[PDB]
Amino acid sequence: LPRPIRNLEVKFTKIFINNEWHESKSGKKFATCNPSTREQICEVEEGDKPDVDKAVEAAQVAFQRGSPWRRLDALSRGRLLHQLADLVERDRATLAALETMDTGKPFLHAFFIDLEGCIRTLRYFAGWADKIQGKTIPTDDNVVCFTRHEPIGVCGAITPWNFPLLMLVWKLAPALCCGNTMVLKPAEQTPLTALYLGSLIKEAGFPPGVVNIVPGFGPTVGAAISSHPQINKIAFTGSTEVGKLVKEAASRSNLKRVTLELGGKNPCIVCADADLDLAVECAHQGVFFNQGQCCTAASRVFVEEQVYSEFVRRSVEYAKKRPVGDPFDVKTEQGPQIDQKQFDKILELIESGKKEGAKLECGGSAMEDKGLFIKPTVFSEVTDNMRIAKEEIFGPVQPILKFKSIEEVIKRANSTDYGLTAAVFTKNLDKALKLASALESGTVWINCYNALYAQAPFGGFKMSGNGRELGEYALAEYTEVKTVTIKLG
Amino acid sequence: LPRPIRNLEVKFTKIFINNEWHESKSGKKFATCNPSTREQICEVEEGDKPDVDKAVEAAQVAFQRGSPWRRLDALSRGRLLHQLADLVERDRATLAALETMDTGKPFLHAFFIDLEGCIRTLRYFAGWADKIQGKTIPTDDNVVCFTRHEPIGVCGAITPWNFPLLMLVWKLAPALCCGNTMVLKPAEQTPLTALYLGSLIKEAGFPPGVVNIVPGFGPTVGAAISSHPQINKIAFTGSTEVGKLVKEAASRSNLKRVTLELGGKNPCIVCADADLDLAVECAHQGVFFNQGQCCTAASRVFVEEQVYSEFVRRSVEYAKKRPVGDPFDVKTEQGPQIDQKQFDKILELIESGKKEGAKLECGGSAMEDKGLFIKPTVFSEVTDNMRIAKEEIFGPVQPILKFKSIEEVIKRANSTDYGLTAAVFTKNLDKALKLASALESGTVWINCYNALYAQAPFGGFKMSGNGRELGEYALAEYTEVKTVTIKLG
Amino acid sequence: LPRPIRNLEVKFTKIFINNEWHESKSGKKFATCNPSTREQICEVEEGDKPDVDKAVEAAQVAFQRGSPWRRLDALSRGRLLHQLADLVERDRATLAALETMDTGKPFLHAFFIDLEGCIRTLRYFAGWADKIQGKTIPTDDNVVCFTRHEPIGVCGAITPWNFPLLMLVWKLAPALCCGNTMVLKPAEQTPLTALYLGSLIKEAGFPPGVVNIVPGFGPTVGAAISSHPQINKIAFTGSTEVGKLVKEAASRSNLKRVTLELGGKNPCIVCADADLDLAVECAHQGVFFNQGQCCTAASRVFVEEQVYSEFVRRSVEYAKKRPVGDPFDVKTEQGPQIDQKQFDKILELIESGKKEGAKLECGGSAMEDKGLFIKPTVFSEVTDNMRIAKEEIFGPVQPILKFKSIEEVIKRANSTDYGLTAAVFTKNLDKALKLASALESGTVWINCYNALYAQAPFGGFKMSGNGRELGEYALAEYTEVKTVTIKLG
Amino acid sequence: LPRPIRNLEVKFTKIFINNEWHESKSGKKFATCNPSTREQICEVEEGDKPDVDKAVEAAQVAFQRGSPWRRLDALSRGRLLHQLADLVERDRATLAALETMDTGKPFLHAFFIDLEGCIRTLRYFAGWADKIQGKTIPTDDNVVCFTRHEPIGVCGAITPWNFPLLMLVWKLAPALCCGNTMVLKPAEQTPLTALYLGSLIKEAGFPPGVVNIVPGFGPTVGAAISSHPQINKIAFTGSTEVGKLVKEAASRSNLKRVTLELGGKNPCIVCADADLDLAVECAHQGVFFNQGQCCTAASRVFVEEQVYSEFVRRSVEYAKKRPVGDPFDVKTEQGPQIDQKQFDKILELIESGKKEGAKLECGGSAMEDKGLFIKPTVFSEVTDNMRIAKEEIFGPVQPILKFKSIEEVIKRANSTDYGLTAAVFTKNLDKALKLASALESGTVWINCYNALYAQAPFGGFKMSGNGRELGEYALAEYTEVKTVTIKLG
Repeated sequence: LPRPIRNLEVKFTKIFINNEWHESKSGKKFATCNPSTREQICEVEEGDKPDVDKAVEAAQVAFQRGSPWRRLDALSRGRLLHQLADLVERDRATLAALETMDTGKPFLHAFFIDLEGCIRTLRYFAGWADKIQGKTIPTDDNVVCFTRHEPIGVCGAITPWNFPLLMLVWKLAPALCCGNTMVLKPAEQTPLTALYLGSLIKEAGFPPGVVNIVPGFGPTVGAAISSHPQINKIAFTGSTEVGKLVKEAASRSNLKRVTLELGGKNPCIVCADADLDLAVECAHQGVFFNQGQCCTAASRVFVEEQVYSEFVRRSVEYAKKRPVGDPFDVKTEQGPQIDQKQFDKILELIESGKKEGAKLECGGSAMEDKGLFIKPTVFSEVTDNMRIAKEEIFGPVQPILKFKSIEEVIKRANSTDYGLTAAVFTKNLDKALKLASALESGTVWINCYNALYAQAPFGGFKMSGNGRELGEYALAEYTEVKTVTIKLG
Repeated sequence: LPRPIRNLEVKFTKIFINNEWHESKSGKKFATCNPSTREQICEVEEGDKPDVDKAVEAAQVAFQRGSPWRRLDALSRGRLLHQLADLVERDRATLAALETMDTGKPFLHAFFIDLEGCIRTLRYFAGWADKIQGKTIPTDDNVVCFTRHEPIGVCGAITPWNFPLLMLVWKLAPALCCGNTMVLKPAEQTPLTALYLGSLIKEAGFPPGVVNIVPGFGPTVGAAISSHPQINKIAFTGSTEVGKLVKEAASRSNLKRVTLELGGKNPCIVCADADLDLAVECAHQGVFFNQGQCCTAASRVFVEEQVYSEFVRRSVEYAKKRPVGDPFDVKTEQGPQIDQKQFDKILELIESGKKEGAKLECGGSAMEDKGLFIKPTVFSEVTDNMRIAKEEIFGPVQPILKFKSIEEVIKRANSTDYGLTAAVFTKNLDKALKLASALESGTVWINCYNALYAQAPFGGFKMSGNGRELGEYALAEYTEVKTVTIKLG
Repeated sequence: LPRPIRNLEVKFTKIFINNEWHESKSGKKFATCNPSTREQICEVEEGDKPDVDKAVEAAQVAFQRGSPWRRLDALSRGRLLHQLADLVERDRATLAALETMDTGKPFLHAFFIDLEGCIRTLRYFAGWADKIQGKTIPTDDNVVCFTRHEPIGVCGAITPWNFPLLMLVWKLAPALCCGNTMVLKPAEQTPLTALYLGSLIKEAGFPPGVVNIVPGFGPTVGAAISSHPQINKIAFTGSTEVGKLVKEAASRSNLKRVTLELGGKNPCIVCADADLDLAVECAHQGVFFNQGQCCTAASRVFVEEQVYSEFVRRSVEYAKKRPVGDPFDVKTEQGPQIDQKQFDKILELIESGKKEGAKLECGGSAMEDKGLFIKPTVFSEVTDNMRIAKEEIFGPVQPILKFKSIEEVIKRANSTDYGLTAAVFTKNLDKALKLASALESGTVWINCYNALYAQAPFGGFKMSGNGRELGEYALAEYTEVKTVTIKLG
Repeated sequence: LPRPIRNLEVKFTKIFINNEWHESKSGKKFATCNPSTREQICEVEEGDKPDVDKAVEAAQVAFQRGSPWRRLDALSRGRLLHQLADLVERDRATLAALETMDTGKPFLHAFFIDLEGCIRTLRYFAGWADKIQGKTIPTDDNVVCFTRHEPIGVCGAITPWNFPLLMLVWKLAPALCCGNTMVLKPAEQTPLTALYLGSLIKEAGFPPGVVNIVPGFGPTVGAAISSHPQINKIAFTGSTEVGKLVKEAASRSNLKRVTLELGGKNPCIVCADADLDLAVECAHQGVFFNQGQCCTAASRVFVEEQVYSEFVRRSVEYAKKRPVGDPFDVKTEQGPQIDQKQFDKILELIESGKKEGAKLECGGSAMEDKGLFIKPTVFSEVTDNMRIAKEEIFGPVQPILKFKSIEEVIKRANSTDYGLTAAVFTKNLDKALKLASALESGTVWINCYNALYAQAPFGGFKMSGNGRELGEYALAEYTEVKTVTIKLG
């Protein structure tokens, strides 16, 4: 375990364009606060449309034919991405501390989970750079026909506050491996790790203008990126409602391509033949990981009647033993919620569950009347039409529902507008495969939870998103297909 | 050569749902009129929102787990598509005669071009049904990870008036081969071939609800398909303006996936070392084919200064010998235009050319007041800022521009918001390949024009579209990726 | 069920070259006998090296550049293969009767299994013809690099006596879909279905010389094909010992590519948590199908101790109820063995099992002292070092062995030089996947047996073969990779 | 430019097994001598059958299930290969000096050509380790079918004397990236770089037994690897005659898979429209690079009659200015030949040219009696039936043949039993593509020669080899396909 850097001085708080640090055009700044100490960390430069316009023009010049970045051979782009992963591993403790200060997640979780995900994602996509291949297509005796997988051009990345550096790297790694240029917008709540990564990008040797970063707000920077007529592609992670606004702005303007990684109403199904202890620990971590602030969070834990009561009992014991406190402390498993708006919203849904009919098995209130901490809550006797079972909580609350048959639980799990992830716990080959096939979800985990790999694609069915991130499938979002058809005389 | 059908009577004019013919729920009907004889062929049922709701419900029931369509093995869906291709070959003359009566295009063009493409596309995708493969991904020693390429669900298709049946087949062939269900809306101007196809779909053996057809108007039937909360995917062929409305409505409702095939400002590049007779004849067919009413139409012909005057001279001669007239008449190379609007805008573009400084070389006015036909027009001394070189003409007007260097023509060719097709004419290996890689177009033809194959993908860069039709790439538009991760004890 | 054609007159008994029927150069003929009636069916022309030489020269001329077959577009080759599958389906009853007369397999098994396999294999590979694609490879800014998947050229096919038409089609379908020419040698024991297929090949429209067939013996025709300096590839199905001779002759001569589908010592593992009735019926059909004359035949049935005794009892009941008789009779499940050499060899191994220590549970002798029929035999108490558990029987004998643990049964199943197929029967997800991974076998079936698909590759690990048949993997055996690298100046 | 090492002492001369250095079991040793100074560098341990048996056993234990190598995750094998590439870059000067002392090739050629290829190949295949994906195949509603691309097992590698370390890396990089274990045998003439690599393999962290190195002779160590019953795959680079012995021995023992990279009779085709200075300089490097001792050497230079005399004139001038001499000397373009045999056969081929009717234009004899060097020779008026145009020279002799038509030169170029590489020089798009598709060669270079990439496959058609090295195609040689079919109840 590394030593927690309790007091770190922030060095990077400016707009990053053409490998230079700039003040905002207006002079405006915004504060970034620590959700644990409830104190301001620093002020970051606040961008607007004029700053986005300078960042898009920087990215266009870097992408123009004959530019140093365009004439670089495929293996050199991979080398640059490996050089960046080395720099991320060198400054791993500085980066994880910035993530903890901005988000409130435990320092050890950001070090061993978020930063490991970033390094792995960068190394996997560095290896694809010289392996992006098109096809040679058989047609007629006198025709030569082939496809090229060309870069799209300028890519915009809009990232969320829960996993700020990870969600940025998920977009940056395949975009740069494909030979594109970028304009990044970190979340208004969490800009520090993105700005740190900027210095490492300059240090790794990327030509100026290949990566540009403009901190600021959704209605200003976000809207300017979504509607820009010179951005060819946008990747967005966040809520379904904001995702819809991004896609509409993209259509209305220049029909730029749009990847969306949105929310879900994720089911977690526990069969009567499951290894109950495994199912209890996995459903527990699936709900409470990152203070329940995960897109993959189990929002509906369906448990077969034969094991329901024991499942509830063993889950309650886990929830009471979960250490909540200072994220810079080695024993901490749960930090504070991101902000007052999220904290009050979780408590509003917890109160709703009480007056709807659920059985509060433990938790149900704040830890102390001073911080943003919520005690791990477990609700039993939860039904399909209750608010705690219908709405995305984004907090530490485990709603446990009951089911009798597989055909029934399939219908109940698929009755949502969402389809991000699903998890199934059973020892029976036929049940597991029937459920893997019939669940309308982008990822189905069997006898595990949150099992993510740089090489396995991730994304949603229905209103949980469009397109995929990770794996070879992420390259299709960052390339344009060109068919060359030559007729011989 | 086949004989055209004299008094072919239309038999299918109703709404097609669950393999049955229905009258519109409002009782309303609309007229389909022969553009050549200017007389009404018949009255087709006019659908609206409640007919679309009835078709989507029928498609959802056909897509349910355990339905005859879903439980069919992969090779049987291919067998059905081969059975449909056989019926389209048997009734080839009936379908081509319906297409001539609706669009006014020459009978031999619809028989040997449109119907040939329909048959080749159906046969090509019939072969993909048992070859849609996902991946097995290596991760860790104790994990089994894989992807499934599942059907998306209910697909809506919205097609244009210029190639009614072919544009319909381009969407229907990969959708059915991937195991989806469909709700089709033919253009209001040309609904007869789509309705005839419905009878063939029933005869071929497709289960009820797999293909549903709802004739009607854009603001009514089209809008209802775009906004439908139970349609998972939509494919649209038409204009950039209508494509933007379709994509905006899709994002506003349920984030359904959208493929778009739109227009372009397609350049032709003729180098000094081209086979000048090949380039003249290909650029001629590129500008004047189907009365210039084709998404692949060349709207800018760039010619190197060394061959400029001779290219203009031979193009003027070639355009004068072109036979325009009666569609059913064997000798006809160009039937009539589609409508009054755009006909006026073409003559207004022609007048704009004369006033902006271009040299009218031939044509430049209407033919003979008993049908909307334009005389093949050729403009020389054309420059980039002129209207005839900036707007999408959609008529028989050939603007010939001059260029000196390859670097200059690449920049002028790509100075557009569009990028559907491009054509290069040169006998030089390095020039051909430098232009193929530098042109920002979905398709680059070398020493040919309109060379399309069911096996080569087709689609636009920038504002010319999203996604691809044809080839193995069409399958990505009709499938959803599911990752299944299994952790072993 | 079709009507069994009890008395059929054979029409095709000659050498097929350039779509013409020829007598052998020497004048020699060989007899083909019915293993049921023990009477001669007819005399077939007997080829030698001079006949093979004329067949290879016919195949070379058909393959030369500019030949009708080489200039045919990809989709036309697929069309030809579909035309052949239609002709095979038309003459399905004639073909299945010829297979029964030559092999002794039940007419219903040849109609519904062998002939269905042929038709399916032909239709699947007809669909690959226009989908054989190479790659476009990213290298340097100034280099264009791509691969072509070219046909190999003249292909030799040497087929066995157990599934004569099926094993021929497994080789012919991908070879012709890839654009190759062929020289076929059916087994000396079973030439009639191959010669029938020749007439259908001429009838389907294949140019002369694309498929050539030379009946005869292994040391004459087989050796001439293996060593021919103008044959580029050979595919062989048969014994490991003859497979080794084929591969050596291929190396010694011109280094032609060689696919080998050889024998196996196939394990069939039955766990204590298996659905015992399913495991009993699958192991039964796996052993006794085609009179035990299958390359996929279970030679070692390992059963966990908890269910051993019941497994033995239920298996014995199946073996006693199995109908043995005239293959042209609707109730027959088991015909005669192929010949006297095979029949005496099976009885020699059955006697060996008696004097080695096995418990003869049923069967053990011929049905009548007049025919080639052997009564279904089941041996219990079989151990690893017994002859009935070590050697390939190729007859109706079920050796049932016992195991205690999974780690033990993995070591015992993998202790062979072979690795064709394996089958596992369990309801536990982890056991099934651990066994699928750790068994060194080309195909692992879980809760099924003999589940073959045109789209799933088949072949052996270790001494069970080289290369694969079926699926997309079969195309790699029938194409040569060419890299084209172009440097731009 | 780097400085050559003056008195570099060799440190690694023993047998490498289980990450340890061993003396040969017989105690025997053999001498490695510098071909330039003609003095003994050192005495390397001489292995035989019992040392090969000890290396195969160590490789089998490293390949067992549960071994540290097998249980490593896919990304960690790539990490190890990147670690090895870093050590090869660090010790680049030591490795290139060892290669110069063993082969006599110029120090700057081994530093910037051989060592560069080794580093690029290792880095390329390090990126494939987590991207080797099998397929999920669609079959029936109730079946789950998939393929796994598993490692083959123990791989033997047998390399030549001309590019010792590079040919070793071409086999080692994909074998280790696929998870195999290896037994290597460097050429008897050049074993020092292979032994040095072994120390780097231990330093990099590869578990013991993963790579084992056994120096020795062909008839002893090579024969034992070819016939070993526990080696699953062998890769061989060398002559067609030795390759046939290796493949015959492999088939005779256990049917181990064999990749072969052999010689060729590589043509150069120069069209009348070529850039004549480019073609002269490329055909010169193609004939005289590495003293003509390269598998890619041009052995037939076909020139169109229109440029024939001028091509011969400029080639004669170019060959006269070529600097031959001391390898460590910066100015040297061509060091000495390898051995006494072949040196005599080259002068005998040269004399055969004069007597058969060819015109000796320059060179044609030895240089200066104190080393085996030949003066760059050029023959004009060469015809197909002549010895200088039929035999593989393997020396600095340029035979220039004349041609009139493209159809004629295609036939003359392909009238060989070989087909490794071909090179075409033309500025014409149609000629370049017609020749690329009609030449029967594994690689067709256009307007370049020796343009190799770790990402483009390389190998021969006909008797030039079996299988491919480099690119994604190399992975098929180092994996075995397993189909897993699961039928659901």
